[PDB]
Amino acid sequence: GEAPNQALLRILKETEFKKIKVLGSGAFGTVYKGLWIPEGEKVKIPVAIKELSPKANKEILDEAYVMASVDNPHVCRLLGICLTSTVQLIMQLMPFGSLLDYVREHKDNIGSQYLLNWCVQIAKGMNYLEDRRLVHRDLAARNVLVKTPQHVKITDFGLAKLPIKWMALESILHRIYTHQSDVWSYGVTVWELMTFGSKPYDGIPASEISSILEKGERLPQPPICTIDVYMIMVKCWMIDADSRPKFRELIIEFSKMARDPQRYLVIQGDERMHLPMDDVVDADEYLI
Ligand SMILES: CCC(=O)N1CCC[C@H](n2c(=O)c(-c3cccc(F)c3Cl)c(C)c3cnc(Nc4ccc(N5CCN(C)CC5)c(C)c4)nc32)C1
Repeated sequence: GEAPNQALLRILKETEFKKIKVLGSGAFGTVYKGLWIPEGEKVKIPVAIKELSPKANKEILDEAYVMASVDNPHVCRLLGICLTSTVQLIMQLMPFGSLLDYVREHKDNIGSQYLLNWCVQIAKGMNYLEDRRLVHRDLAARNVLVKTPQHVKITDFGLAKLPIKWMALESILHRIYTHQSDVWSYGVTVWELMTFGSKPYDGIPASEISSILEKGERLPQPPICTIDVYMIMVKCWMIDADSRPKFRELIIEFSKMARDPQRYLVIQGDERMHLPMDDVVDADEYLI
């Protein structure tokens, strides 16, 4: 069969971390901004802690199973798990929150250089998930988190294995999901970034959309987009998925553009923008 999955999963102590503040509250549970101090290691990792029945307990353990199996620069790191009355999941802290909210928050101060690098960074993240035989199944701007304005990570693949508007057509008709089903949602996620956070197909019922794509309609060319960038989103939205590009290729193309950013994204006032307890280390450095 496949190769053995020798991911190590780490059990952490409740005494070993302390929760500063609440990041969010939902039906899943509550997520805390926090710090994690391994016993006698002189390090303080900034973490996000998720805390929340029997079916639910299961859900979080399978999440953990997934996150432990993938560890990478470009996918959020899972530090570990804690076995408590309520099981707690300990992840790397992404200080600036979701790319979707960042991109709406600073639309006026985001240059073309930052955009194209995000497109590259995310493609690299999916190329890794491709290499790991992992189909994300829910790629979207809400599920990218910002470590620094210069570094973004894919996170929240609850649905990952091995949201109609982001889904590939085949996924809508047949509930089929492939890597090429993720390339499509990649295109939608880029379209999200280039329109600076716009809702795709806003004002449209979900039940029409399947027919829309069968007719041949797609999302429009965002203003700031050269036909070079846009031509690429459109290639992700082919009906035949063997004709959509490979994440490896999107890495190469977007990378090319990144070298001459203002040739591919025309943003008004582009070149005039910029973007923003001793023991603390980032989780990316802590692991090795
Ligand atoms: C669309 C994202 C999203 O809204 N939310 C809900 C709340 C946090 C959640 N959140 C995780 O769910 C997860 C996660 C994903 C999958 C499994 C798992 F166990 C976890 Cl822990 C991680 C790793 C995570 C890491 N960093 C962070 N920083 C972070 C979030 C929100 C903010 N805000 C919200 C309100 N503020 C008052 C101002 C701005 C800020 C500044 C930072 N948030 C993380 C996801």
